[PDB]
Amino acid sequence: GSSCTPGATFRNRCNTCRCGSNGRSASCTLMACPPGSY
Repeated sequence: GSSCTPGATFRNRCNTCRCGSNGRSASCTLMACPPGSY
């Protein structure tokens, strides 16, 4: 599960990610995700 759809958004807990063109990396926000944030 070291993969995503290249160029697509996903949510990781409270943080929103965009999959890299290689689909083996994501640029994500770095917010802490305390209970009820997601």
